[PDB]
Amino acid sequence: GANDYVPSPITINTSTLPVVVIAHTYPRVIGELTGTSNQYIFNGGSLIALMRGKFTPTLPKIGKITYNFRQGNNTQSSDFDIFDTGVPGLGIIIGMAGYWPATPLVPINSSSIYIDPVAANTNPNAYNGATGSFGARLYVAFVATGRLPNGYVTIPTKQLGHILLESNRASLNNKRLTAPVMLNGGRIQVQSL
Ligand SMILES: C[C@@H]1O[C@H](O)[C@@H](O)[C@H](O)[C@@H]1O
Ligand SMILES: [Cl-]
Ligand SMILES: [Cl-]
Ligand SMILES: [Cl-]
Ligand SMILES: [Cl-]
Ligand SMILES: [Cl-]
Ligand SMILES: [Cl-]
Repeated sequence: GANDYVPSPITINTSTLPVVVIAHTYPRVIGELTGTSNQYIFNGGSLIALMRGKFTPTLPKIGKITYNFRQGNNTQSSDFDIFDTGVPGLGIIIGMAGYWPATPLVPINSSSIYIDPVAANTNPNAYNGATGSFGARLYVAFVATGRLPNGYVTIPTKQLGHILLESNRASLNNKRLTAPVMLNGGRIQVQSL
């Protein structure tokens, strides 16, 4: 059908965090995961649409930290909300972007934000150019929020939040399609020298 768009998750992997080699300074970023992308977070309708994605984080917000991702193309630091993994001492920060690399990494630092097009954060009538899918890039860094013991620690799989699909086509907008944004759990290692 014209509006038969379907959601798919976008996921990033804890297992790509390098060994954390250690400072008693909190908060601090202790490494970046490998960024991921999904071109087809929303896909399937037969009629092209102007679309945008609104991201809402749903983990507890501990506080803020200034950071500049080594990945992405931002040249200055921004404020990021630190979200709780649930594991003591460990939080994460999030950036998201449109699928295509020219679009900017958008720091997640408010209760909800448009990740693409970023213009929609100040223009409520702005959408992506018409096409048959909506995708995104996902970036995550781990944050030490307190003292970390030496050795391995397990991070559970966490749902970081969801993307809501919006459109200027009412029938599509009204479906309120949502896609999960996931942190795949895994093992990290701390080496305290
Ligand atoms: C062609 C489509 O362009 C859109 O802007 C993107 O959101 C989709 O991922 C897809 O690449
Ligand atoms: Cl994915
Ligand atoms: Cl990966
Ligand atoms: Cl893809
Ligand atoms: Cl950044
Ligand atoms: Cl969760
Ligand atoms: Cl309409």
